Parts: sequence; structure tokens; C-alpha cells
Amino acid sequence: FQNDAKANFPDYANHGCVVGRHLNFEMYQRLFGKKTAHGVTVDKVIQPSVDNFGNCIGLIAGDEESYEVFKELFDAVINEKHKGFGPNDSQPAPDLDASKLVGGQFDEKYVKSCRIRTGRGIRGLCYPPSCTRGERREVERVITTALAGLSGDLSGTYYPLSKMTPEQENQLIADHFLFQKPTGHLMVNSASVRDWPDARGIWHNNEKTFLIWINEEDHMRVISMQKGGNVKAVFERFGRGLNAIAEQMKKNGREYMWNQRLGYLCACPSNLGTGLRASVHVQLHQLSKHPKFEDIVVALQLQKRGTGGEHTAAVDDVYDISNAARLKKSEREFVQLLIDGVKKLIDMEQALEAGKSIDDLIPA
Amino acid sequence: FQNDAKANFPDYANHGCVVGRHLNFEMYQRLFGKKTAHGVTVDKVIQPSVDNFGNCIGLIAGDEESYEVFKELFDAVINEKHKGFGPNDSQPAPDLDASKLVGGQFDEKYVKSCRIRTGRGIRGLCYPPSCTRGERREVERVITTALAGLSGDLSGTYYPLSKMTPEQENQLIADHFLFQKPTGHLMVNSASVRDWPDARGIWHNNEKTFLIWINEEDHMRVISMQKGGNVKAVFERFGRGLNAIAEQMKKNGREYMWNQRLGYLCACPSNLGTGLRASVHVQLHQLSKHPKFEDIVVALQLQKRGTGGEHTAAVDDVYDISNAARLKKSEREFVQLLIDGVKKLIDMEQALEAGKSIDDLI
Repeated sequence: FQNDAKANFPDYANHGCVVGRHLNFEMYQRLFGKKTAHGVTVDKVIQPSVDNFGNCIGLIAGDEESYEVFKELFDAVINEKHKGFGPNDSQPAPDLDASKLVGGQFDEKYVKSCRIRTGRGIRGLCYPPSCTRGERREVERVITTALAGLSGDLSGTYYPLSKMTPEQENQLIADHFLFQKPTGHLMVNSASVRDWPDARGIWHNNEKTFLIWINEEDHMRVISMQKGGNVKAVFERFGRGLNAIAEQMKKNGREYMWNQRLGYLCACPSNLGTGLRASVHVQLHQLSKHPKFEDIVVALQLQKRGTGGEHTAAVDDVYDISNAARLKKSEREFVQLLIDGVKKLIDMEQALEAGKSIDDLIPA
Repeated sequence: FQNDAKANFPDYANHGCVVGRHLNFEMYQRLFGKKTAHGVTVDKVIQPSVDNFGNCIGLIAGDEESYEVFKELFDAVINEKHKGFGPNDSQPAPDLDASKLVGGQFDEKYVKSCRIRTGRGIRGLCYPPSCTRGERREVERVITTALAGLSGDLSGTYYPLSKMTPEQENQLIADHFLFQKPTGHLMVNSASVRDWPDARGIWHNNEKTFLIWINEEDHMRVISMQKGGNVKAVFERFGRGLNAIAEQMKKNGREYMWNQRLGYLCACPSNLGTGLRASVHVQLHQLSKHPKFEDIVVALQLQKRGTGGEHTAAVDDVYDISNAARLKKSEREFVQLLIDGVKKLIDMEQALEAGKSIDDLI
């Protein structure tokens, strides 16, 4: 018996995973026996790709170093997932400059709310798939004490999952601020839900416009949000908060994981670059009945779902509309892409409300 | 920040796991940073105890060496779970000699079937929580090649899960031979269902009285079964199969994980020693109405449940009765215990048939 690459090569028969279309035995052999400084192995980063037989990526970083040690695997997967982003391609520098935005205030008869979300890793520490209980507590500590140094409209409280009272959790559900133990194949099969809910928590400011999840999917999931259509205000707080949290973090010799090639690093390659999800809830009575509705959203580089997450109704024809991509444009640009797309959606809605053809508004 | 024991010591608050009751911080410090020859660590073997808050053991061996490297923790959990098995206690030598059984034919008006299960690990290869795809595949090869060398009443066929046709699948379901991806906490949280259904499979003899599961919970799960009450014949085929496969395994330089103290080793310490579960399906119409039924079964060192597995209603007053313990008695002795126990139960059943009280018998 040899416990070598041959003995260990996954059987990707009947697997619709991205990893399986790029991880041929030869690559596997090259990467087999490699380990990051935190001991992440090829087997670790590809585990999800083996367990799950359906359409998935299947690749996940155990740590920041995963992207370089298994560079050739991440690079191939990234290039498919992000529809053209090869090894020599690079993510634009981060742009959290809200003032650079054009028209970031929607008509609130149509746009009911806006949020912008991203994730951050804390450099020096393994992602959820590979982090020890100690590492994870260090993420929680770093983010939480850094948070304690925010003031003004970013003054808030930290709610540990581990000490959550039924009161507190009931309120957080009402704010739609709660996260649960993940049950998705990705997070489960990557052992990203270990020791739940030790060092997991929810922080937010008093106004309930800035929300922080620690050690759910990412070390830090940052969400800025408001009812109404002032996405520019939402982005302004977003970038102000991110930079402010970081500044506190540097008191503690800590920094977001970020490199020039991939922008902000996260465990799942899908979320690289900006990992930015800018969304609005927008009411589209007429346009959603339009035969080219789906065409329009895709053409606008947008994604669409109901108001309650995936596979939920568009209650009262209110759709959650977001940017589809995550790489290749900056954070500010993605917000602008959402602004432009959503404004067009509204232009078409109003056109139809007036009984007009939107044939000349549809993206050609 | 230091990734040391203090930073990593579990929070067992609100945890009912056996582990948390014994794995204090000092013990965790002493075990922190140690690993087995297979890279198995203390965090690994304790993982399920941390993930699961319910009442469970929460300790799982990543490999055979886990019992020696993490011995003080394992021994502690072993002592408690098995109700008095300390470090200086030793498992009886195995005994698979069915000829030494006494009255190993049950009255078939009462016993409807007999079954004897155990598990074996293939030494040199990690247990499901830590085995690599390669190790797991080697486990399958070793076992399947051994099974292929079996003949006579043990002549049989291997059905890889990976190649399972719907036709095969439904026939296996019909026979109650099939197994699926485990969804239970210990198996999921120990990472023991990785790469499913790779290197998993089901082997059974032509007469369907011998069933082997490969790489489900254990490397090899072995089940001897017959309709009727010839537990002797079931035990005879059981031990002969275990020994026969072991002999075939010498062709691959392989053997079962076993030592003098703990007997046959498997991942979950619950199943040490013999890891033997001998059981009957036995009809006890009147005794099942008796107010001491459960108390009698446990007094006989047995354990009772429905024929639908855990806490299903018993149809037609048919119960799966089996030995409760796994350590301190040899395989043969556990079958004799079952035999002695069931016979007592049938005696009580028949006393109740005749309208006699049985408090003089309980």
C-alpha cells in the first residue's frame, strides 16, 4: 500500500464540480504532498468537490496561502467561475469612494431598501475550513475589540452566539440580522461549521444600518444597509466602516487579507476581488411580467431573487437585485453598475406604467 | 496570539458528551500537540464531543494508535461508558468457538430470527474519521479480495456502492442489506462519511446469511443472520467467517486491529472488546404487557427495541433483544448470555401464557 497521489485521486465520474474538470491526475500529483504553512493540503481544498456530485465549484481555501501553494488549481477554477480571469489578470485596487458615485439615490417608490455586503479575512489566520478553535477565537477577538473602538453612528454591541439569550436571538431575527449553523454542502463538507457556535457572533450599530457577522462563512461579513434608495449613503457607511475597522485592527498588528492580483481574499473563490454584493429591493409590477424581463436582468449583469433569499417569492413584485460579478470591477464600480442597472429597470417600469413599449430601453 | 492549548481548549458548557466530563484543561494540555503516526490529533478524536451538545460519548479514534497516544482520555471514557473498565482491566481472549455453546437452538415459536454483528479494523489503515481516500480504498481491496477467497456457505458477491444499479439497489433494500450515506452526528462530525460512496460496498453470501459492509462506520462490519432460532448456527458461521477472512487477509500481510486489553479496536470506543451485538427477534406477547419487561431485560444484561431499529413500535410483540455490553465477556460468552437471557424470557413468557405470576422468576 502506497498512500500516494494514485491511491488518493478523487473519482470525478458523475461530478458536475468545476474542480473536477480542471484537476486531472497530473495536477493532483503535483499538488499532492504540498502543504501551506498552516498545513492546508490539496485534499483539504478540494474535499467539497468530491463530496458534492452536483454543479458546484468544490474548491475552498483552508488559508490565505492556499491560493499560492495550490495556485495552479485555484487559478484554473477562478478563471472558469469568473468567466475570464487568468493568472496574469488582476483585480483593480479597492475603491470604497462613495463620493465617486453617480445617481446613487433611487426613487423610493420603487427601491424599498439597499444593502452592500462583503467579506474580510484576517491575515495570519486560517479560514473556517481549517482554523482551530484557538485561531477562530483570535479572529473573533480581533474583530470584536477593533469594533469596540468604533464610535458615532458605528457605535454598537457584540452579540456572541455562545451567550445568545432567547430574547436577543428573537430580536435579531426581527432585524433579519441572525445567522444559523450553515447546512449547505460547501460549509459542511469543508468542515467550516466546526465547534458551532464557539467564536461566532453578530455585531451591529445602534441604527441597525451596519451589521457584522463573525465566523459564519467568512471571518468578518460586513453588511451596510438602509430602507429606501440611498445606495450612495449605504456605500459611504460601508467603506467608512471597513476602513475604520481596519484602522483599529492595525493597533493590533492585523490587516485584511488582500493581494494585488485577487483583491480581497476569502475561502471561496466565488467571492474574490471585491466579494461585493450590492443589492436593492425594487418593485417591478409591470416589468416582471414583461417577456424580456430575464433577458434584461442578465444583460444588465445583475442577479435576481425574491426578497427572502434564494427560492423565495418576489412579494408584491419586489425583487432583490444585485450585481452578478465580483471580480474585474472595483467596489465603487459594482455599486455604480447596480445603480445604472436598477435605474434602467425603473425607467422600463415607468414606461410600462404609462402603457409604452420598452423596446428602445431594453439593452440591445 | 498563540495557537496553544489554552486558546484551543473546548468550551463544553451545556455539553453532555462523556468527553467533556473527563477532558479537563490539564489533560488537554498534555495531549495538545501530540499526534499519532497517521497525524491523528487530540482535537480530531474529540471533535464530535465539541460539535454535539447532546448526550453522547464524543470520542472517536482516528486510527488504532489513537488509543495509546490519547490513552488517558480514551481509558477514562472507556471506564465510564463500559461501566467499570479501568487501565488495569483486560478484555477476555476472543472466543469464536460455537461448539462450546449450550442450548443454541431457541424455540422458533418465539424466536423468529437470530443475528450477530461485529466490526473489524484493518490494522495499518486509519479509521473512517481520518482515513484518506487511498487508505479507504486499500481497506476495500484488502477486504474484498479476502471475501472473494471464501467458499462453501460463504460463497458470495460484492456490490460496490459506486457501481450500484437500481436493480441491485432494490434487491438489497428488499433484503435489508443496503446502507446509505450516514447522516448521524458522530459520523458526520468525525468526517467519517467523506468521499461517499467511494470505496464503500456490500457483500453477501448466496444464501444471504452473511453480510459484510465495507467502509460504512467501520472498515468491515460483519453480520451473521438466519431466520429461526439457531443462534448456534449463526455464531458458527459468524466466527468461521471472521477467521476465514482473517486467514485470507494474511495474503495481504493484513490482520485485524486487536490487543489484549481492549480486544478488537474500532473507531468508536462504545464498540470495543468484542464489538459484538448478538440479538434475536423474539415474540413475547404476554411479557411485553408485564410492568417489569424493561427491568427484566436489563437485569439479564440484555437490551430491547422494536424490529424497526431504535424506538420503533414493536409489531406483533416482536422485539430485537441483544446483549447490552461489549467488554468483559468473550464473543462466545455474549452469545451464551443472549441464549441464557432469551431462554429466561421465553420461560417467563410461557409462565404468563399459563396465567402464572412471574415475580418468582424476574
